[PDB]
Amino acid sequence: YFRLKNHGEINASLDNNSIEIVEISSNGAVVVKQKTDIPKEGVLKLQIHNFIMELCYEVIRAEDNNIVLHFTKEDETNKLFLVLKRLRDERKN
Ligand SMILES: [Cl-]
Repeated sequence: YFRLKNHGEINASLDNNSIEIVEISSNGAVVVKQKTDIPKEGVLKLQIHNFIMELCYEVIRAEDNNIVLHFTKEDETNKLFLVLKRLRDERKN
């Protein structure tokens, strides 16, 4: 697979509260820790250009101020994969 650095095409929120995403793959993401300690398990809302979805996630590693999320549902990671593959091709121009 592959990871993508966020160049601002990617916005995310948890329980309608926005979070900073800095890297993403079909199987997970690296996000920045905020004041509100985010749930160990939950639903992340992802927006990429005109595409919006929700992904079940869990926190699997906390590294300094970054949090590593794992997306737990295969069918949801399959959908995400295709969106990321589109976004990656767009950067290729
Ligand atoms: Cl909801």
